[PDB]
Amino acid sequence: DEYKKYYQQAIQLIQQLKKALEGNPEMKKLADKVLALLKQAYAAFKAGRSPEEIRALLRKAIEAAKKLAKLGASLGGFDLAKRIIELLKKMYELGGL
Repeated sequence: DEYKKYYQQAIQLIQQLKKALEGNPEMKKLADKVLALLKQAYAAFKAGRSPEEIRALLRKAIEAAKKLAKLGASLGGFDLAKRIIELLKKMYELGGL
């Protein structure tokens, strides 16, 4: 189950990243947004939706994670955000099943 593996890995990285964002509200909001879209994408995947629907949710997640990583380049958290982006892109490729 490739999608599940990357999903669970991304969930743990997001939760770990959130721990380091206590006084950074914009980053916290973006991390919460990435988490919400990641869950919606996995729900669409489990429900048998179109590759387009799954990838739209993952694309929105990737764009939010890129904004998070840019903030993390200045304030900390970049390496975790960068790995989250890479995991989202791996799930994006699997959406075409």
